[PDB]
Formats: sequence, structure tokens, C-alpha cells
Amino acid sequence: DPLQQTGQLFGGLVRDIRRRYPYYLSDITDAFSPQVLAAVIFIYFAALSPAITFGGLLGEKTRNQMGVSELLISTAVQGILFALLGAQPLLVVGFSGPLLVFEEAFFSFCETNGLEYIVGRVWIGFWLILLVVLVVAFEGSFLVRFISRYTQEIFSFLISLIFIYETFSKLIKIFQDHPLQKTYNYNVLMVPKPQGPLPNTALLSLVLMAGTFFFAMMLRKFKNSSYFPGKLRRVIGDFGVPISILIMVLVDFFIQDTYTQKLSVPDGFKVSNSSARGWVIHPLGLRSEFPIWMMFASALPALLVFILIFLESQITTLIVSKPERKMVKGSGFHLDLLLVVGMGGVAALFGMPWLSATTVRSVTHANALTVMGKAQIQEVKEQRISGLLVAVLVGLSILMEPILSRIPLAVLFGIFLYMGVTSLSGIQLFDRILLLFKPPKYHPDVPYVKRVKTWRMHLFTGIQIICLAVLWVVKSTPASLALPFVLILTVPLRRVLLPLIFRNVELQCLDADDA
Amino acid sequence: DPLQQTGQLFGGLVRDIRRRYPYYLSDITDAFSPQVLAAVIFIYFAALSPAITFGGLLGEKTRNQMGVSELLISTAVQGILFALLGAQPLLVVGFSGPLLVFEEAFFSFCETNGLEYIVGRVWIGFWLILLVVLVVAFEGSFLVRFISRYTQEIFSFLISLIFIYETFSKLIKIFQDHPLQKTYNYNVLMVPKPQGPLPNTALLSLVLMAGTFFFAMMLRKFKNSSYFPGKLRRVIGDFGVPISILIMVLVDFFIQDTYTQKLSVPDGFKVSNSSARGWVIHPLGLRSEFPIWMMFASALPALLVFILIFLESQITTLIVSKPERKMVKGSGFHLDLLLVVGMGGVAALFGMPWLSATTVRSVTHANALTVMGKAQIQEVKEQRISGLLVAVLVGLSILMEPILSRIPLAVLFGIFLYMGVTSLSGIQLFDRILLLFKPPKYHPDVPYVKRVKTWRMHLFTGIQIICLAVLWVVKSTPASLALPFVLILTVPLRRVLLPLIFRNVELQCLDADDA
Ligand SMILES: CCCCCCCCCCCCCCCCCC(=O)OC[C@H](COP(=O)([O-])OCC[N+](C)(C)C)OC(=O)CCCCCCCCCCCCCCCCC
Ligand SMILES: CCCCCCCCCCCCCCCCCC(=O)OC[C@H](COP(=O)([O-])OCC[N+](C)(C)C)OC(=O)CCCCCCCCCCCCCCCCC
Ligand SMILES: *[C@@H]1O[C@H](CO)[C@@H](O[C@@H]2O[C@H](CO)[C@@H](O)[C@H](O)[C@H]2NC(C)=O)[C@H](O)[C@H]1NC(C)=O
Ligand SMILES: *[C@@H]1O[C@H](CO)[C@@H](O[C@@H]2O[C@H](CO)[C@@H](O)[C@H](O)[C@H]2NC(C)=O)[C@H](O)[C@H]1NC(C)=O
Ligand SMILES: CC(C)CCC[C@@H](C)[C@H]1CC[C@H]2[C@@H]3CC=C4C[C@@H](O)CC[C@]4(C)[C@H]3CC[C@]12C
Ligand SMILES: CC(C)CCC[C@@H](C)[C@H]1CC[C@H]2[C@@H]3CC=C4C[C@@H](O)CC[C@]4(C)[C@H]3CC[C@]12C
Ligand SMILES: CC(C)CCC[C@@H](C)[C@H]1CC[C@H]2[C@@H]3CC=C4C[C@@H](O)CC[C@]4(C)[C@H]3CC[C@]12C
Ligand SMILES: CC(C)CCC[C@@H](C)[C@H]1CC[C@H]2[C@@H]3CC=C4C[C@@H](O)CC[C@]4(C)[C@H]3CC[C@]12C
Ligand SMILES: CC(C)CCC[C@@H](C)[C@H]1CC[C@H]2[C@@H]3CC=C4C[C@@H](O)CC[C@]4(C)[C@H]3CC[C@]12C
Ligand SMILES: CC(C)CCC[C@@H](C)[C@H]1CC[C@H]2[C@@H]3CC=C4C[C@@H](O)CC[C@]4(C)[C@H]3CC[C@]12C
Ligand SMILES: CC(C)CCC[C@@H](C)[C@H]1CC[C@H]2[C@@H]3CC=C4C[C@@H](O)CC[C@]4(C)[C@H]3CC[C@]12C
Ligand SMILES: CC(C)CCC[C@@H](C)[C@H]1CC[C@H]2[C@@H]3CC=C4C[C@@H](O)CC[C@]4(C)[C@H]3CC[C@]12C
Ligand SMILES: O=C(O)c1cccnc1Nc1cccc(C(F)(F)F)c1
Ligand SMILES: O=C(O)c1cccnc1Nc1cccc(C(F)(F)F)c1
Repeated sequence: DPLQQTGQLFGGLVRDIRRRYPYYLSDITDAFSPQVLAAVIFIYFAALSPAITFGGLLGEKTRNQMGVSELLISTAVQGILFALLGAQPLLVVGFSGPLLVFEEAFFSFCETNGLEYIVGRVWIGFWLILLVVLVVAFEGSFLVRFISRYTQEIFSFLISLIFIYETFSKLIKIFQDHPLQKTYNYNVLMVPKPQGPLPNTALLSLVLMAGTFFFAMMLRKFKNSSYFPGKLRRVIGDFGVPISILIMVLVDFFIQDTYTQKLSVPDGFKVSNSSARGWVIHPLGLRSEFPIWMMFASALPALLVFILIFLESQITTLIVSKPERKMVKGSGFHLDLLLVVGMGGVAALFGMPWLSATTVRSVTHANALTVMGKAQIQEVKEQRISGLLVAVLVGLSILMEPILSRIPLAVLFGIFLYMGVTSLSGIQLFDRILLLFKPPKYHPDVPYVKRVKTWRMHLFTGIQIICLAVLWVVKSTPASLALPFVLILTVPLRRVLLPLIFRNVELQCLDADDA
Repeated sequence: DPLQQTGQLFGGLVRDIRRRYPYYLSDITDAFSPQVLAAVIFIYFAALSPAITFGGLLGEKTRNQMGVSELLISTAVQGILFALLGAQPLLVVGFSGPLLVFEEAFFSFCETNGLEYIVGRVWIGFWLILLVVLVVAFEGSFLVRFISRYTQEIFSFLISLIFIYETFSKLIKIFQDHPLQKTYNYNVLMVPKPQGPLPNTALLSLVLMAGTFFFAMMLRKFKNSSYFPGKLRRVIGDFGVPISILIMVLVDFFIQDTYTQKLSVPDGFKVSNSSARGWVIHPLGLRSEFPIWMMFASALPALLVFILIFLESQITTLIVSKPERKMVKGSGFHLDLLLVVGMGGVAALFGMPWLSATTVRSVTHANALTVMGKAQIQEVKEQRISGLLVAVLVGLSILMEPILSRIPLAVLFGIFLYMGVTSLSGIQLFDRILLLFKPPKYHPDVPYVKRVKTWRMHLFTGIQIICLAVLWVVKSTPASLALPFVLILTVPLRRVLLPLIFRNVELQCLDADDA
């Protein structure tokens, strides 16, 4: 198994290298298939748009200390390294809401205490570099084995709901910014962006979203359909999202008059605010002499940042490398936790954000490479060039501004909704949530339906909604960085309370390692 | 069989009365089911909107000689009579494109020759009253037996394509009338209707259409799905279009600012133009003494009007009363042709327009009453109160203006697109057109796939497209009232050329009476 206690110091790192690197030729040569090129295109727009979204949200909140340029270079650099060195290349490394909430929370603290933020992270980085090596030394990444399906399901579901919620709030914002009014003022500037509201902007956006999501779902239906020859049907199905986007991007191109929000990158490869910082950030104070207490008190935030990246990256790896998916290569949790956290702490030195292995984009990347037949899984295309070319494109995103400038965010929102529903494909919790509305006569022929009672099977599914409810309440409240500690409290339940209120035969059936 | 030559004078009319009228108690008492009330609501909006559409088109073209008021009263009066007296009440009687093209063509002639149009039709009416009785006397409605599936298929398909084409051209017209412009003038009157173009009108219409059609198709998918209890799932599925409309009508109600075209009826039960005509039209000239040559030369148009109504109403009756549909009551072609044409010729006397039995609304009405199980057909709800209550509502359409005034045409266009695809459900031509794109390995297990060769089976399907192509070309060209003569030339092919180029075993399999 991958999470066995070796005992020998850095045995978990070495066995993960001894596991995957013998298959390094297959990790390059399995990327010649056309389904992989279709994944690169799909996952590029999946990887880029958050780097633009979170990039803008950071700058706005951190006064350009770290913005779109630093996140794009981080996401590009760490992505290329992790693509070439990672134990699971299908893990797409990038910046997340969890991290966004920390950066702004550390800034808000740094301004109050009179500390140079871009410097304060370089210390947090050194502790993340220290803590990860100390964990990887004692094979602490083994603890992944104790992360059960139950928690992986709650993690798989909660983030899928958030990614869907964020997508709609992104469309709702266009109706708030450009409401359906009887009259509109045309004496408004459009150089920075529309100052006041405009006609035809918000409904065309809705149409551009609804159109792309439609063309996405129909092409997913078409992929595993009976129409057209098998060779042409799979190619069209594999290039589903690329065709979905291309159509609805051309739709808006031929609408000359109507404005709608496009993709926005910086002018070139420059620091967001030259007055604030440089490329390389000095630990002992860039301007004002940095205090000695924060140089050692940065461990407390780093312990928090570690957990956020750990429980994000590792649970993502469990979900992406499940037995039910045909994962021939395997997975290395020790090397993945080392790289993701290690690169992040080093990235802080250059005033660029530390990243994690985000589930949706990682899941989406695997799902886009996962083949289907007859339906069941036959062979999941496992290689590095997919995860590499995504990071390379996110690096070149600033240089290829003329191509991105004609792509509406409305079109991208259609694909994020598709990614949201596509992520819920192989989640037994969602599949059990479906049985809540189905009558008991029509339930699927699965062990947890046959061997367990229906009224008890729904109570388990119900207790996971009690978790999701509490998990969603913590997300909204000020104490949002306490979510990892509430998510890791999920294990104690499945280990004590659930067994205490259930029969062992039911758990094994309900919560199984494989199907 | 229904179309047997009795020989005895009016034997075909009497046997159709002796057929159905013993089941007259079941023709009332099968309308207590909730699926029938759902059909009334659906088919009302299906029956009304064309009475508004074609009414406006007549008035516009005939200078209010016959407009929305006369078509609504005709469609109401003839509908109630035919609902109570008809051999097949599922036939929804109303005005069609075929008739629209005649009325405007007879007006265009009447103005040139200096003839009172509203008077000239009263003569055409007398010949329609004469010709139908002469046909029903010799059981001429028997000729229906010779109308093969091949022609019924071409008829079923061509009209379904037209009804879909007309629906989209109705949406395209909103984008022509309210284009996506950079600027809009708000110094425009809205009393008659918007004079110049407006913002948010065209895309909200598109959204209102796309929304209703979505909610229609998902509820049709939900109807024969596994979710929710069987008692509640069928009710929601049966009231599919009523719920689809209700949602998207409320959507637009809560949009205060944005204009979009609503349902428009006249003020009250009045003649469209009091200056032109009255209620009852005098045959020997209302104002100017009507010429004696037109009193007898009105037979030539009446012969044309007869054929248009005959080939519309009878082929509709064959399609609605096919063996594959569970039609327990049966059908009477002699009594249906008598009423539809007889009432029409009498309706001309009051300047009101003559109607036909239109296929889509008749098919839609049967399809809405046709139940599904497991899928296959179990029992088609055959009754009169459905066809009655539709005509009663179309009569009350002017009185219930405050309810219709809040219903957008955009919402109705969603339902006409649903009706368009719903009409193509049980058509072997469409089902064979699907096999054109399917590979030959995946073709359905049906006699005409098993017993006939695939390459020969597609050539038959291909020759029907050669017909549809020619049929569609005649529709566009000036000689549009020659379509019935090109449609009745379909029989000679299936009778001579097709058998000449095919093997008898193939025809029986391809062109079968039952499945
Ligand atoms: C199970 C399916 C149910 C879902 C239903 C809806 C599907 C999702 C939405 C539609 C798919 C994407 C199409 C986007 C087209 C954008 C139209 C537009 O505004 O731009 C062009 C233009 C916009 O104007 P314009 O400004 O570009 O005009 C160009 C010409 N100049 C510039 C000179 C004025 O619109 C049109 O011309 C009208 C076309 C409308 C598109 C037709 C769709 C009708 C909606 C009903 C249902 C649609 C399909 C149903 C799905 C299943 C199929 C059986
Ligand atoms: C089978 C797979 C594909 C089929 C579905 C194809 C996708 C598009 C379907 C077209 C119809 C849209 C849904 C029904 C009608 C609701 C829209 C409406 O009128 O309100 C929007 C309204 C109308 O615009 P509005 O904001 O002006 O509303 C009025 C409010 N004022 C005037 C005050 C500003 O906009 C919203 O508020 C947006 C919320 C809805 C977001 C929908 C985005 C489209 C994404 C697809 C959703 C539906 C498919 C999901 C299921 C299929 C597969 C899982
Ligand atoms: C770029 O950095 C400069 C400082 O190097 C920022 O200037 C500060 O602005 C904040 C509020 O915006 C003030 O509270 C500080 O007093 C300013 N400090 C100095 C030294 O000017 C500036 O805001 C930053 N600009 C951007 C791009 O946000
Ligand atoms: C109502 O009927 C009158 C009476 O025919 C119509 O008046 C005619 O108008 C047309 C052109 O619109 C002229 O060619 C005729 O010379 C007019 N005749 C008379 C006697 O006035 C009038 O157009 C009709 N109005 C409506 C509602 O269309
Ligand atoms: C040295 C620290 C601060 C740098 C961070 C990376 C650490 C964890 C890396 C760098 C070099 C690595 C060592 C390189 C070689 C070997 C020999 C092998 O037979 C056992 C593992 C061992 C001993 C590795 C353990 C992990 C290691 C110490
Ligand atoms: C312009 C932006 C918004 C969209 C970019 C999408 C582009 C790159 C996508 C959309 C459709 C794609 C094509 C779809 C199918 C095939 C056939 C395959 O045998 C080779 C690749 C090829 C030819 C793809 C190349 C990439 C492609 C052209
Ligand atoms: C194809 C693979 C190997 C590379 C893809 C990403 C490349 C193009 C990106 C990633 C990070 C980028 C660098 C980031 C920062 C700087 C500093 C600036 O003062 C000059 C440009 C320079 C040096 C950039 C050049 C382009 C760069 C190297
Ligand atoms: C915060 C909110 C949304 C919590 C929602 C939890 C819901 C879905 C849970 C809580 C209790 C659960 C119920 C507990 C017991 C039973 C009885 C059984 O015979 C059928 C299922 C049924 C009826 C469950 C269905 C799901 C249920 C209603
Ligand atoms: C005015 C007449 C001549 C032409 C119009 C015929 C109309 C009114 C129809 C409708 C009802 C019909 C009658 C119904 C029943 C019968 C009984 C049958 O054993 C002989 C024919 C006879 C008597 C029919 C003759 C034609 C008839 C009278
Ligand atoms: C206002 C316009 C646009 C829409 C009108 C549609 C109305 C009449 C439709 C929409 C949904 C329908 C309801 C749907 C389901 C049921 C349950 C059934 O057991 C009795 C009828 C009843 C209660 C229907 C009555 C009619 C209804 C309310
Ligand atoms: C419920 C069933 C029986 C009837 C439904 C339709 C009714 C309401 C319609 C159909 C035709 C209509 C009539 C058509 C013409 C006129 C002439 C006008 O000068 C007064 C109203 C009057 C007399 C209408 C009254 C309402 C009416 C009788
Ligand atoms: C005028 C335009 C619209 C063409 C209309 C007729 C078309 C659809 C017809 C004419 C001849 C037909 C082809 C005749 C023979 C074959 C060989 C068979 O193994 C597959 C179908 C195929 C390839 C047919 C497909 C449909 C076809 C191309
Ligand atoms: O989802 C948010 O907005 C959020 C914000 C702050 C902290 N945690 C958050 N949630 C969240 C989402 C995914 C993974 C994780 C986890 F890895 F830390 F467990 C947390
Ligand atoms: O559909 C048209 O545009 C049209 C116009 C004039 C005559 N005939 C037409 N077509 C048409 C449509 C359905 C049924 C019939 C028929 F019944 F007359 F055969 C004709």
C-alpha cells in the first residue's frame, strides 16, 4: 500500500520515488492520444481563470503586494516543477479560496501590527519548508490512510457545491453591475471598464453561460451515445468543452455592439506594485527593520497554512487515486506533500503565493483523461505533459492576451458549472443523495442498498448533510480558516460516533475503500 | 374497417354515427382524469396563439374584412359543434397556413376584379357545402384507405418542420425589431407597440423561450423517469407544459422594467371593421351588386379549398387514429369531413373563416392524452370535453384579456418548439432519418431493419427527403396552393415508382399499416 510506515527516515519519500519514477517513460509517452490535448485546452481555461479571479481579489485586498502577475508566475513555475517531479502529475497545483481567505487575513493582521506583509510570508514560508521536511522525515503523510471515504465524500461534495455556488455568484454579479433598466446612460467611460450599467450585457452573459454549459452536457451525452462512427464520436466527445467554448466564443465575436466582460491579464511580466516591493523580498525588512518576534511567531500561521495545503492536497490525491478509477501508475503522498508545500514556502521568498493541489481542477483533469466504454472505466490516461502544458500556458497567459481578450467570462462560467456537475460523477454521497428522492423499489443494485436497510442507509446519508451544513456555516462565519479542523473532526465521527450508532456490516458496505 | 365502400347512399356517414355514438358516454366520462385537464391548458395556448397570429395576418392583409375577432369566434363556434358532434373529437379544428395563403390570394384577386371579398367567400362556402355532401353521399371519404404511411409520414414530417421553422422565424423577428445596439432612443411611444428598438427585449425573449422549452423537455424526461413516487411523478409529468409556462410567465412578471411582446386580443366581441361589413354578409352584394359569374365561378376556388381542408383533415385523422396508438373508440372520416367542411362553408355566410383539422394541435392533443408505461402505449384517453373546453376558452379568450396580457409570446414559442419535436415522436420517417447518422451495427431491432438491407432501407428514407425538398420548394414559390396536388402525387409514387424500384417484401416491412 502507498501509506505503509517504512520506519527508515524518509522511507515514504524514497518508496514514492521507487514507485513512480520507473514508469517515467509511460508518464511522457501516454500523452500522444488526442484526449490528452483536449484535456490541456479544457484544464488550461480551468487553471487560468482562477489565477485571474483570485489574482485580482488579492491585489484589490493587499494593495498590489501580490496580484495577478505573482499568482500567474507561481501557478506557472510550481506547475512545471510539479508536472516533472510530482508522484501524481494529474494533481493540478494552484491557488484556492482557502488560501485567498488566509492571505487577506494575514494582510489585515500585518497592517494592524505594523508589519511588512510581503516580508511576513517569507518567514511563514521557512516554517512550511521546515514543518513539511519534519513530517516527510517521520512518514507523517501515512495519516492519509486514516482519511476514510466518508470524509473524502464530504470533501468531494462541499468543494463541488462551493465551485458551483461561486460560478452562479459570478453570473449574479453581472446582473447587479448591469441590471435590466428601462433607460441607460451612454455618456459612460469603458477604458478601465463600464462605469455605469449597460443594456444587453447581463442577458447575453446568461445566454453565453447557458449555451456553453448546454453544448458541454450534450457533447458529454453524445460521447457515450450510439450516433456517428466510434472513431469520430469519441474525438468529438473528448474535445467536448473545447468545442463548447469555441462555438460560444465565436457567438459573442459576431455580436459587435453589445459589451460583456472578457479575460483580463496584466501588460507584461512585471511586479504588480514596483513602489511596494521587488521580485526577491528581503527577510529582515524590505524598508522598515522586521521584528524578531514575527521571524519566529510566523510558525503559528505556517502550522495553519500547512494544514490547509495538507488536507486540500492529500484528500484530493485520495479522491483522484481511488481504486474504482483505473489508476495503473499509483500515487505518492510523501513526495506530493513535500513538493506542494516546499515549493510554496520557497515561492514566498519571491513574494508569490504558495499553492495547493485543488480537487475540482485535479478531479476535472483526471475525469477529462478517464476513458469510458459500453458504462464503466477501462484505462485512465496517466501522464505529465497534460499537467505540464497547462502550467506552461498559464505562464504564457500574459503573452497570449490578444487570443484571451476575445473570450468572455460568461462562456467560462458555463464550463465551471459543467466542471461542478462533472466532479459529482463518482461520489457515493451524491449518488446516495439521489436515492433520497427515488422510491425504495427503484434503488440501484449495490452492496450498501442490498446488505443495509434503506431507512438506515438514508440516516447515514442524512448525517453527512448535517456535516455539510456545519461545514457550510463555518465557511460564511468570520472563523473560516477553522474549516480544516472541522473537516479533520469528520474522522473522529466515522471512527467513534458512526460505529457507535451503526452496525459494522453497514459501514464496510456504505464506507468501502473500493467498489 | 372504417373506409369500406357501403354502396348504400350516406352509408359511410351512418356507419361512422353507428360506430362512435354508442361510446358517447365514454366520450364524456373519460375526461375526469387529471391528464385531460393538463391537455386542456396546454392545447388552449396551442389553439389560441395561432388564432391571434393568423387573425392579425388576415386583418393586416384583408383590411379588417376578417381578423382576430372572426377567427376566434369561428375557432370557438366550430370547435364546440365538432367537439359534441365529431367522430374523432381529438381532431382540434382551427385555421392553418394553407388557408391563410388562400384567403390573402382570394382577396388579392377580389380587389383586382372589383369584387366584395367577404361576399365572394359566401359563394365559395355554398360550393364547399355542395361538394362535401356530394362526396359524403358516394362515400368518397373511403379514398383515405389509399393514403399510405409513406404519404402520412411526409405530411407528419413536412408540417412538423414548418411549425418548428415558423416558431424560430417568430423569435428571429424580435431580434430584427429590437436588435442588440450600442445606443437606444427612449423618446419612443409604447401605446400601439414599441415604435423603435428597445434594450433587453430580444435576449429576455430568447431566455423566456429557451427556459420554457428546457422546463418542457426536462418534465417530459421526468415523466418517464425513476425519481419521486409514481402517483406524484405522472401528475407533474402530465402537467409538464402547464408548469413550464407558469414558471417562465412568473419569471417575466417579476422583471418590471424590460418590455417584451405579450398576448393581444381585441377590446370585445365586435366586427373588426364595422365600415366594411356586418355580422351576416349578403350574397347578392353587401354594397355593390355582386356579379352572377362569380356566384357560379366561386366553385373553382371551393374545389381548391375543399382539397386543402380534405388532405389536411383526413391525413391528420389517419395519423391521430393509427393502429400503433391505443385507439379503442376508432374514427369516422365521412362525418369528420362533413362537419369540418360543412361548418366552414356555413361560417363564410357570417364572414367568419372556414377551418380545417390541423395535424400538430390534433397530434399534440392526442400525444398529451396518450399515456406511457415501463416504454410503450397502454391507453389513449379518448373523450370530447378536452376538445370542447379548448374551443370554449378560445371563445372566452377576449373576455379573459387581463390573464393573457401577462403571458409573453416568447414563453409560447418555447412550447411551439416542444410541440414541434413532440409531434415527431411516433414518425418512422424521422426514426429512419436518425439511422442515417447511426452506424449500421447499432440500428434498432425492427422488421424494416432486419428483413430489408440497410443500404436499400436508407434509399427509401432518401427518396422521402427528395419529396420533402420538392414539397418545401413549392411552399416558398408563388404557386403555394398547388402543394395539396404535389402531396396527392406522393400516392402515385408509392403505388408505381417505389414498387417498381423496390421488392414487395421491403415495402410491406418499410410501409406497414400497423407495427
Ligand atoms: C434538453 C435541452 C433543453 C435546453 C434548452 C436551451 C438550450 C440552451 C440555450 C441554447 C443553446 C446555445 C445557442 C446560443 C445562440 C445565441 C443566440 C443569440 O442571441 O445570438 C445570435 C443572435 C443575436 O443577435 P445578433 O446581434 O448576433 O444578430 C446578428 C446580425 N446583426 C448583427 C446584423 C444584427 O440571435 C438570433 O439571430 C436569434 C437566434 C437565437 C438562437 C436560437 C435558440 C432558441 C432558444 C430555444 C431552444 C434552443 C435549443 C434547444 C436545445 C435542444 C435542441 C432540440
Ligand atoms: C440536458 C443537459 C442540458 C440542458 C440544459 C441546457 C442549459 C441551459 C438551459 C436553458 C434554460 C435555463 C434554465 C431554465 C430557465 C431559468 C432561466 C431564467 O429565466 O432565469 C435566469 C435569470 C433571468 O435574468 P435576470 O437576472 O434579468 O432575472 C430577473 C431579475 N432582474 C430583472 C431583477 C435583474 O437570471 C438569473 O438570475 C440567473 C440564474 C439562473 C442561472 C442559469 C444559468 C444557465 C446554466 C444552466 C442551468 C439550467 C440547466 C441545468 C440542468 C441540466 C443539466 C444538469
Ligand atoms: C503601492 O505601494 C505603495 C507603498 O510602497 C502604497 O502606498 C501606500 O498606500 C496606502 C493606502 O493605499 C497608504 O496607507 C500608505 O501610507 C502608502 N504608503 C506609501 C509609502 O506610499 C500604494 O498604495 C500601493 N499602490 C497600489 C498599487 O496599491
Ligand atoms: C374599413 O372598411 C373601409 C370601407 O371599405 C375601408 O376603406 C377603404 O380603404 C381602402 C384602403 O385602405 C381604399 O382602397 C378604399 O377606397 C376604401 N373604401 C372606402 C369605401 O372607404 C377601410 O380601409 C377599412 N379599414 C380598415 C380597418 O382596414
Ligand atoms: C536537507 C533538507 C533541509 C532539504 C529538504 C529536502 C530533504 C527532505 C531531502 C534532500 C536530500 C534528501 C536525501 C537524499 C538521499 C537519501 C539517501 C536515501 O538512501 C535515503 C533518503 C535520503 C537520505 C534523502 C532524504 C530526503 C532528503 C534529506
Ligand atoms: C479560441 C478558443 C476560445 C478555443 C480554442 C479551442 C481549440 C484549440 C480546439 C477546439 C476544437 C479542437 C479540435 C477538435 C478536433 C480535433 C481532431 C483531432 O484529431 C486533432 C485535434 C483537433 C483538430 C482539435 C484541435 C484543437 C481545437 C481546434
Ligand atoms: C516552456 C516552459 C519551460 C516555460 C513556460 C513559462 C515561462 C515562459 C515563464 C515562467 C516564469 C517567467 C519569468 C518570470 C519573471 C521574469 C522576470 C522579468 O524581469 C523578465 C521575465 C521573466 C524572466 C519571466 C520570463 C518567462 C517565464 C520564464
Ligand atoms: C441542514 C438540513 C438541510 C439537514 C437535512 C438533513 C435531512 C436530509 C435528513 C435528516 C433526518 C433524515 C431522515 C431520518 C429518518 C428517515 C426515516 C426513513 O424511513 C426514511 C429516511 C428519513 C426520512 C431520513 C431522510 C433524510 C433526513 C430528513
Ligand atoms: C339537403 C340534403 C339533400 C343534403 C344534405 C344531407 C345531410 C342533411 C345529411 C345529414 C344526415 C343524413 C341522413 C342520415 C340518415 C339517413 C338514413 C339512411 O338510411 C339513408 C340516408 C339518411 C336519410 C341521410 C341522408 C343525408 C343526411 C340528411
Ligand atoms: C397563468 C398561466 C400562464 C398558467 C396557467 C397554468 C395553471 C392553470 C396550471 C399550472 C399547474 C397546474 C396544477 C398542477 C397540478 C395539479 C394537481 C392535480 O391533482 C390537480 C390540478 C393541479 C392543481 C393543476 C391545476 C392547474 C395548474 C395550476
Ligand atoms: C360555454 C360555451 C357554450 C360557449 C363558449 C363561447 C361563447 C361564450 C361565445 C362564442 C361566440 C360568442 C358570440 C359571438 C357574437 C356575438 C354577437 C355580439 O353582438 C354579441 C355577443 C355574441 C352573441 C357572442 C357572445 C359569446 C359567444 C356566444
Ligand atoms: C438534395 C439533398 C438535400 C440530398 C437529399 C437526398 C440524400 C439525403 C440521399 C440521396 C442518396 C442517398 C444515399 C444513397 C445510398 C447510400 C448508401 C448507404 O449504404 C448509406 C446511405 C447512402 C449514403 C444514402 C444517404 C442519403 C442520400 C445521400
Ligand atoms: O471554501 C472556503 O471558502 C474556505 C475558506 C477558508 C478556509 N477553508 C475553506 N474551505 C476549504 C475548501 C477546500 C479545502 C479545505 C481544506 F483543505 F482546508 F480542508 C478548506
Ligand atoms: O403550408 C403552406 O405554406 C401551404 C400553403 C398553401 C397551401 N398548402 C400549404 N401546405 C399544406 C400544409 C398542410 C396540409 C396541406 C394540405 F392539406 F392541403 F394538403 C397543405
